[PDB]
Amino acid sequence: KPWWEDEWEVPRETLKLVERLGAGQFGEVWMGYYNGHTKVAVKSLKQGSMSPDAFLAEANLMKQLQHQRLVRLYAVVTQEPIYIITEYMENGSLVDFLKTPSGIKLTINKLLDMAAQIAEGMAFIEERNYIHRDLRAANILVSDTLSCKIADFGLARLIEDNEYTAREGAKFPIKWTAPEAINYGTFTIKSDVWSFGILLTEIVTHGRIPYPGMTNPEVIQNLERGYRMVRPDNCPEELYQLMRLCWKERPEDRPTFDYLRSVLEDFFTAT
Ligand SMILES: CC(C)(C)n1[nH+]c(-c2ccc(Cl)cc2)c2c(N)ncnc21
Repeated sequence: KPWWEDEWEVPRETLKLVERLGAGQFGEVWMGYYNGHTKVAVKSLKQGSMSPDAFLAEANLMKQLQHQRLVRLYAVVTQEPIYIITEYMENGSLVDFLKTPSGIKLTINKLLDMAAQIAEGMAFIEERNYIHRDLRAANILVSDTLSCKIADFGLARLIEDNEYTAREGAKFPIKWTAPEAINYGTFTIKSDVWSFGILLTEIVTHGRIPYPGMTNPEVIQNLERGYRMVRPDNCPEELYQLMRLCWKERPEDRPTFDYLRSVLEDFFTAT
């Protein structure tokens, strides 16, 4: 709907930007307050760095994916500089949070709980016919109560028919991306499941880079031989066998996110 009839447009005066949390080529991310009392995250577009329409597509996607386990869109300011205002996650990125003194002291029980929260969020995404395509610990946000939410929906896509095929020059992080997506540009919810397998290694190693000691060409070569990532240090064998299900050669053999959530909750309720 036009911005004047939109439930999301908001006068820029309602916002006060307080602390820059991040900055890059396409903009910045700040902690701020909406109408004085409500803490929010504000992502601002660096004018000219990219299309305003491309930037706002992320917000438009978040409008269609609302759930307690996904970072919530709050508002948008569609005049330059363009802003996307969302739910503020106090403990920031999971990949960074796991490295802090609080994250380091987490028991395997709580790491499993978090893994299950993520699978829960991905099961909602899966049910809505969407895919994420950038599922990795960097893209999981942590709340002040240590609950986890899926974030960074920029590459998310509604799957009309079974699969989304990227553009021929599109590049993806090799270590987190399913082989079919790397070799063919082909993404399905099963590609996200592969990524989730990789995300579980990030969780159990407190944020270490997947495939320790290997370059991308080595990872590709090992995968093509039928090998998968070596068991991470201190990883419980039950969890490692769950990651192996996520890495099944055929996409169709990989489990659903609902199956994963359910097994992960059992693992948690036992430890
Ligand atoms: C990068 C980091 C960890 C500083 N970060 N990034 C976002 C975020 C905000 C708006 C959009 Cl549209 C997408 C992500 C964010 C947030 N909500 N809460 C806490 N930290 C956040």
